[PDB]
Amino acid sequence: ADISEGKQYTNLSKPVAGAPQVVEFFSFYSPHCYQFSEVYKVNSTVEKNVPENTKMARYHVDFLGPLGKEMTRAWAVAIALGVEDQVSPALFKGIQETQSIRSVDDIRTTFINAGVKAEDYDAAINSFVVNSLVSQQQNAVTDFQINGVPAMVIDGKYKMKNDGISAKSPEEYAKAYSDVVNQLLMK
Repeated sequence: ADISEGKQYTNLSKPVAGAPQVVEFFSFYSPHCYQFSEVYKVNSTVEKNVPENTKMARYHVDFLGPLGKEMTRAWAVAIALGVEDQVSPALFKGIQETQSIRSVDDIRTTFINAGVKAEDYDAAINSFVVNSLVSQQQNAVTDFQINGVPAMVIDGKYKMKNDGISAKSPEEYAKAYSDVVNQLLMK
């Protein structure tokens, strides 16, 4: 049960100070992120089983997809309006399944169809709060040296290896992944 550097996780070369304890990086364009988030519920298993009071964060990355940057801004609006759970399925579906989200306008329509008030979306998208959530995400991707998604970094020091989990099923995988995050947190 004892984890090893290079096996289940790796050390960031340049550790990040003042970082949230668990930072998730994802893309609405990524098949593996879709599976993690929506099919096999890996990140939700991690979130539900960390210690009480663990400081967590979930950021979108710019580097996949035609609308990478724009979707990072939309994710900031989701965080700002508190509608993450509300809109995430529709966004994954629209980007990857029906492939019907192809402009900034489609992104907006997806929020609206998912029950987000148009007036709130339109105000949020140009707010200081959202401006800063955008730079926060972009800067984190750089500072944490994120090259691929999904990716989870613990205490600004340790990066999960998605190919390094010991598991024979999705159910075992979710639990083991969580077990590793928790062991990393106890370092």
